[PDB]
Amino acid sequence: LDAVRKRPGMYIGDTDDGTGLHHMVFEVVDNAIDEALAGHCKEIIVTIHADNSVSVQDDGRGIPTGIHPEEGVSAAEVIMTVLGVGVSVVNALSQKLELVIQREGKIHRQIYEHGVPQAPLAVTGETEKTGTMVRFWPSLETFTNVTEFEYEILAKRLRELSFLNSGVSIRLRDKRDGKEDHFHY
Amino acid sequence: LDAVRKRPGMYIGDTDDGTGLHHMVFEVVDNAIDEALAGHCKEIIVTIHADNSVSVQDDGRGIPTGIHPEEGVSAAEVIMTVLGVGVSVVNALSQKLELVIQREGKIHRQIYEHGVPQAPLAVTGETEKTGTMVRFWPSLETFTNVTEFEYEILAKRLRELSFLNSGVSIRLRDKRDGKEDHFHYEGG
Ligand SMILES: COC(=O)/C=C/c1ccc(O)cc1
Ligand SMILES: COC(=O)/C=C/c1ccc(O)cc1
Ligand SMILES: Nc1nc2ccccc2[nH]1
Repeated sequence: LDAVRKRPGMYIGDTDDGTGLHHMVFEVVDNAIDEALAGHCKEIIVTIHADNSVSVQDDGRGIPTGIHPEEGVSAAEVIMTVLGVGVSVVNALSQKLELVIQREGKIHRQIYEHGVPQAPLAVTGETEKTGTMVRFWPSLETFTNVTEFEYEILAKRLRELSFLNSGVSIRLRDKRDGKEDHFHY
Repeated sequence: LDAVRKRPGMYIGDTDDGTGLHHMVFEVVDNAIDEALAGHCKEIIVTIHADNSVSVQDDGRGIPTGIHPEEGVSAAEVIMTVLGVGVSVVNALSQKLELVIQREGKIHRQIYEHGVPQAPLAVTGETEKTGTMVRFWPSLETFTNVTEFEYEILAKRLRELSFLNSGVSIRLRDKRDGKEDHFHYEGG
């Protein structure tokens, strides 16, 4: 991930005019949408939190949690730390990243800072649901000038996605001012 | 560098009792002494700055600055970012690291934050001297509880080291209070 950290613009887009910032959301969304396709109901929820983080929940099968045979860590971790641009890029450029995977009756959690895992992916409880949730706080060492999520920028792109991913429900919620939308084609 | 960041303890030692913190200094010093040893006048200057960074200056030949054939960046950057424990470990666990290399008539400068280079190594100017200066600000996200350098721990070690390195002048300066020491042993 150091290659992403040293030239973030080359991976995510302009880091000063809001371009890169928004592309962080879109990259997570692309992954989430593909999760939703493969598991009944087929809905994602994109939230702009008051603290300027964005979360993206899917009702998919859950990113795989088992130990990757070659890397020695969970498969989810491999995905978050090893170089569509990939979610590893978002993680690398995030001051904090929270990951919650619901899979095979189990809740798994892991926290990252600037792409470094704080601990291994751990089972924290039981659940009847499946899905993946990623909340990230964009690093303010990378993202300058435009540092706040703009609702309409996210809305425009998600609208386009709904048409292209038919049957996938896309919800957008803004906790700063209560704005919400529901794209479903 | 991510392997270090992931488990800092395994590389630098204990990040909570001051051991690791001071080990950062010693690792740099070891490299500096190796540099000073290859030159003739042989001097190193260790300074504790008032912002709790430490700088180490040597009058060696300067860390090589040419682009590394396979890595695609200057040799200095390869040394600072590709993993005693290696200076790359110090860089990784430093919130800021300033690198100044005087070599082949030219001053070279680069800044790192948490091991990440802010720009490629750049020729900023000219010089008649040679040497390598590294100044680092320990990461307070890594180093907890003991976060300030204790002059006495540095002095004791630098005094011991001076006996093992004949001809090498080691100066210790604390800009917080003005304390200075000069350890120079001529043996051999
Ligand atoms: C298993 O396939 C993958 O790489 C999935 C990645 C992924 C899924 C959801 C998300 O919010 C971010 C990343
Ligand atoms: C080939 O040299 C190396 O690997 C490292 C050299 C070096 C590191 C720190 C310092 O203050 C001076 C020199
Ligand atoms: N890799 C890395 N980059 C960082 C930037 C700020 C704080 C901690 C960090 N760790």
